[PDB]
Amino acid sequence: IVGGYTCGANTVPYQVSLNSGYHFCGGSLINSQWVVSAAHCYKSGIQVRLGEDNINVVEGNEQFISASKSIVHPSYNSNTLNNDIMLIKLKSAASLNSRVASISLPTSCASAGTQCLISGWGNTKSSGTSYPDVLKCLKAPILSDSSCKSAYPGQITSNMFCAGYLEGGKDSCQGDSGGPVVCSGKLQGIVSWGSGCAQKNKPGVYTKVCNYVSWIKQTIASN
Ligand SMILES: NC(=[NH2+])c1ccc2nc(-c3ccccc3O)[nH]c2c1
Ligand SMILES: [Ca+2]
Ligand SMILES: [Zn+2]
Repeated sequence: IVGGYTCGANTVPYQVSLNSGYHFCGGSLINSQWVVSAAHCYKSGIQVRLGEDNINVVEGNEQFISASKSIVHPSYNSNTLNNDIMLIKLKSAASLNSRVASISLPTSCASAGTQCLISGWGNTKSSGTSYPDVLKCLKAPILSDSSCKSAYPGQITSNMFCAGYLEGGKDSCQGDSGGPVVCSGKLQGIVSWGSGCAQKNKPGVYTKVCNYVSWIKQTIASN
């Protein structure tokens, strides 16, 4: 997260860290055995780390659970990043409490102007790499589709939306990939892509979760 602030320990209880010997992506806990992340975060050997604040220190509240299976959306296109969503089933259920909680899936899509909270342990530099020890937060608004499409002509599908600032300086970045964009307590987006990070006129692009609610429910119901 570039230009964000320290969330505060466990203030984002649905945030998870996907780890393979280091933190490589974020995700959101949507129930005690399933996490939603981005398809471009796929790899084998994933350990999901819940209740984290400092990812380099065991401070208490952490629960480390291995992923039993990862389900990349069948129509995921790694070249356009269309359908950039993945579901991870945990080997055992997480113990939910005030520090580890699930976030609700939306019933309707959010409108341009809705203010959302994006969080993660991704890079904090737009120029350079600095990855933080504790979770970073950023409040950002969903932009209009005309603004999004004007910034990324021909690259925005109906399964994406832009959120952020056009002046630059505040954005999610690599490492934040797969993490949550929560608006009015509903998970509306997944950190997906953008041209660099926090560059002017190049807002972040997010997977539009409202378009996948039935796919998520059906998939979870059959696995
Ligand atoms: N600016 C942004 N909002 C953004 C967010 C997530 C990203 N994840 C990447 C990314 C780029 C190349 C290879 C792996 C990545 O996870 N770039 C990103 C950019
Ligand atoms: Ca920790
Ligand atoms: Zn990424």
